[PDB]
Amino acid sequence: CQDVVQDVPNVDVQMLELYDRMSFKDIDGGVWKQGWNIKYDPLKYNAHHKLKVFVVPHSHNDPGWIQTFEEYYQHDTKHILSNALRHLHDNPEMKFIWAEISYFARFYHDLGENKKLQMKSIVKNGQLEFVTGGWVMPDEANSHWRNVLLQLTEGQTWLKQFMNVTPTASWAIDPFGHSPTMPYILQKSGFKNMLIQRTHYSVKKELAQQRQLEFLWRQIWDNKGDTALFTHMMPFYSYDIPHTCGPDPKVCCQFDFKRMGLSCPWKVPPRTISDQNVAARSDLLVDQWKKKAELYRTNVLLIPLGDDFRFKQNTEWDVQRVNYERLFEHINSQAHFNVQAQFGTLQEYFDAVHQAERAGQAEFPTLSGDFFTYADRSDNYWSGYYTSRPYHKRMDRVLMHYVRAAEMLSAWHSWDGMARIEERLEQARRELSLFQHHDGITGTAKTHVVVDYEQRMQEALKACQMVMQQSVYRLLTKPSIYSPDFSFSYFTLDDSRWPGSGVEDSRTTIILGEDILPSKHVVMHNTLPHWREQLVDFYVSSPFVSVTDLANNPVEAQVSPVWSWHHDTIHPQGSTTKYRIIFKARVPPMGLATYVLTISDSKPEHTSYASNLLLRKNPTSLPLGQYPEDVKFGDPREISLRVGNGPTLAFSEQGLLKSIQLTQDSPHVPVHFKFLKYGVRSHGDRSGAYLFLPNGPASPVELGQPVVLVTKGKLESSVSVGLPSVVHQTIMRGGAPEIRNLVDIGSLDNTEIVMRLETHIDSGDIFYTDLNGLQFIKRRRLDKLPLQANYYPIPSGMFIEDANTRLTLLTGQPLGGSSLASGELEIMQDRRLASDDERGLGQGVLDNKPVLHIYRLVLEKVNNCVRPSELHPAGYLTSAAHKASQSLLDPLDKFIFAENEWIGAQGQFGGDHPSAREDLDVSVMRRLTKSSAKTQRVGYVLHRTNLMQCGTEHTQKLDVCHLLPNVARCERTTLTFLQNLEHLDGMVAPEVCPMETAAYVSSHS
Ligand SMILES: [Zn+2]
Repeated sequence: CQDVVQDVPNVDVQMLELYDRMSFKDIDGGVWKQGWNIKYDPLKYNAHHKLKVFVVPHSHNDPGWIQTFEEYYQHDTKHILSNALRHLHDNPEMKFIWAEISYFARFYHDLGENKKLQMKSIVKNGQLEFVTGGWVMPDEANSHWRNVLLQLTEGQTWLKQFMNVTPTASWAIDPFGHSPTMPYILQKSGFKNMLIQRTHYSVKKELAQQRQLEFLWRQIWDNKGDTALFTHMMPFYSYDIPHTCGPDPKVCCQFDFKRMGLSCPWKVPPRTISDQNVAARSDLLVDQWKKKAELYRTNVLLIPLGDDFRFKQNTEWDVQRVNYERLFEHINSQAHFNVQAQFGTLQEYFDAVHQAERAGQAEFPTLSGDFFTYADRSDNYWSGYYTSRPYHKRMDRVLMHYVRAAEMLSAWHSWDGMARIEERLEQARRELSLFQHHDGITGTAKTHVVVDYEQRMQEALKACQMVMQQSVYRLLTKPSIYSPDFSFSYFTLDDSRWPGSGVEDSRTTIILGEDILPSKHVVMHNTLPHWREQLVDFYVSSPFVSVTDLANNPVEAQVSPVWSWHHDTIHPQGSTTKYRIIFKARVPPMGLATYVLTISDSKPEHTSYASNLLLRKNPTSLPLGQYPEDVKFGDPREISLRVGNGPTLAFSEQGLLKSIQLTQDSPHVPVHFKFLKYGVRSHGDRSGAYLFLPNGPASPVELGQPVVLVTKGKLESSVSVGLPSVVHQTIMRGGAPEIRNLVDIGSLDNTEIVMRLETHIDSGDIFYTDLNGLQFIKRRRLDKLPLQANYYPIPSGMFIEDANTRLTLLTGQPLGGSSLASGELEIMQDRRLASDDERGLGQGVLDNKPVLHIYRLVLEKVNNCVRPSELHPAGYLTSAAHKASQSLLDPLDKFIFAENEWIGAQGQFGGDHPSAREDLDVSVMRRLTKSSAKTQRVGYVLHRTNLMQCGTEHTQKLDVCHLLPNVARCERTTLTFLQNLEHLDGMVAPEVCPMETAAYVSSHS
């Protein structure tokens, strides 16, 4: 296994290094506004050195943007694919690429067997070529790598099953910036090449000047270069026809034959090609092709031909095809050009380029880094969509977990198809996969489409719940008794974090009474492959509740009131009728643990009760029903809480973190939480769904006299405050604290609420942010770039550090963030925007809703951690910060038994499961076969992260091949499970390197 910490890789282009020595001057370049006047020596070409031109027709289909998936399908896509089928069949030289398998599967299943067989033949003879073959073309900023893999697997599994094809070339023309997470996943899913488009105009220029637009893209830690994937970056402003033929859109636009209610912004129409004009038109077009070709190293040239929802009408197919045939006919027949031009596919382009490389014509440069933050022109940076519609950004992370848990829980057995497990999981994977779309998780869709994404994720959440509860009941009910009704709710799920009480008071109360119902079974699930002890909580009808395991062993517990926040100013109210019972669940690896909540007359031996202090001016008292410890009152003051041997936090009199003492004999290190506002420019460019165009630095939010609630217990204490827009909360359980913001931006038009941390950590201009929750990349704040250019995606976490200290903020949701000054972290909470940012969405963001954002805050000493070289472009979390991220993304699942009595009940599942090293995760467990298959197969994805070593154990080799019994074989596979890469003679899974991801499939007899 490579070391990923001391060996800095040697690459031709390192984006962080490149960014430092880039001027980013926005020179007007000419006809190519963001580049220069391209010159070629025309004696470059002759009969032995021809230009080979691949014109590749395409149709960019959004699975939701201005219209819903189903709207666009009925209005546009089903016509595009009907016409593709007809026209390609009738025209053997005509070609077409297709990316979005969600739309293709919708179309294909509605065809007759004849059409279906017509479709297969035009895919078989390579006329219709699938590119990437993901369910969607996903967002690359906000998406978790798990969901990128999920949507890829969903698309390519469909393609294998129904087309017997597996694409090896990716097409990513529309995501708003590009992540190295894509080549990472693609290179481990069999891919050989990938195409990208949406990169900063200064980056297109810098690279075009060195002919570094095609590059071997490796990961930022990869010394050897086994992660390398061949990447073509398109050189111009857009993927449309005016921006794909060559450097002068005025010319290129005249070769968009559909534009003869569509016209050319540059006011020169396309003209029908004739014998009259063909020589003149071919000269114009080949001169464009030869200019574009100067930018690349081979004599092979990629010319995309398409745009959004193109190739819809039968006549658009004719007019594009026939005019380009005449051109090719003239051009290929005329030696003075030294061009061979034809319709081709993306794979044909890449094959030809590698034949040129193999034949010694070009050797390609190596690149590491990312392509964030994207700017299409001047100072219009696309950092807004890192935060837009943050409710659904949070919902993505919640549904991410429920799909993993539902797939894992149900994987342990084969189900009779009567149960409809397969159908639920398929619906759930697909709704999650569709939301990965670059107008889904981005929050760049119209209000009604966002509503559709939300209703789809809501259905999906409910399908997961039904699979999870049926699974738990089977796993923990004596087989001698197990006799399931597949349509019955044996458990309801309890989730204290989605949507969050405050977003919707809809957690069930467990009603106990010594006559009516004295005890209740609950079950915790732990999807992680190691032992976990995590405080869980339930709503209960009495405060006199005791916890036991099923062996009646007592478990220590704390009871807190249920608190709610209300508004004239903003104050808490206590329930007189329900309480929180809190206790430490201990759950096996990928396992279940049963506990029992029992009522008594009075304070039970093993249940403590939290105090409640309402730091408010001018008080009026609050009853809490039978809650034994009466709420205390007082005036605003500073407070200091500790829980367990964990940190001691100090707080202002507004209930905002002021400082953290780690250990008992260590200093009170300053750490100020603070809420600010960014607004919108009155003059010039307006912020929207996509763009972050702030009117100068953010300014403080007036807090007034905020009512500060303090709850203090043995197992959990918290400091909550009612701020304008935000109920801010610091929860303590004996380690890194948890931050919760109920964000209600309400009606504050043209406002972005940010949460900043101010420290004395000597970070300088350095901060780290994660990419797709997979890897942490080094950022340098660049004063030469405006504010919005120093904003980066925060899909999982950000951190600053100096010689001695590091502070890491982990997120439960993807959000925008920066370190705009030394020792600071900031992360945007929500944004409301009256104005459109003129990228075609035709609305602002005025559909905000309450969201509960969740964080963990890890202050740490790193002076005794082996930190990577100062030249290394990557950072790595500690164990503490990694486990803190796991507690946000994949917490324990809580189940409440629905019925009075549970005959069969067992207290544990997975006690015998191996407890793998802290840096290893079973990302995916998924059964691949239905019951009516003689060999059961189960797929596992293993990710091993890399944790900073600071010297601290005792675990046990996990081998996923033996997890289920009667293993007849297992294979190392592609991450989609679709290809075998290594027959494993042992039927043992070999161990996995730091930052590596590997898939295995185990077969059972
Ligand atoms: Zn798009």
